[PDB]
Amino acid sequence: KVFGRCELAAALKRHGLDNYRGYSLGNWVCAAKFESNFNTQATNRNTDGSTDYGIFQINSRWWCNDGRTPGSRNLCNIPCSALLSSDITASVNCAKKIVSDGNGMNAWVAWRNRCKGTDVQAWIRGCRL
Repeated sequence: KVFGRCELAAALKRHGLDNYRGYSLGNWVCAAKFESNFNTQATNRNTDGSTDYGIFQINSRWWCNDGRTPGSRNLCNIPCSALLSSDITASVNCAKKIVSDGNGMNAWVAWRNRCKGTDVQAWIRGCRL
């Protein structure tokens, strides 16, 4: 499913992401925009052979099992395909674990390079929340 900007913002808010670990809603919406363009079905293969899945492009090396990433860890205890569902609950629950990992949102390279330090509030501007 390809989410609309305000639609996603509202879904994330409902799932408790607004200010989770100190990160305002605009940060999560900005990260989703640049990581997957709001597409739940987005996947991208990495050079090390692992693959990124879903709206938040969660990596198979540590977070989910895809059955093809040798020696990976599956910290979120889910098959990576669950991360591509139109229901974002799995992606959200796993993102919460990742952001709590100590590195915060820097875990997402697109957030670090394109969202960090920018007017992220602009991403929820105009939305009925």
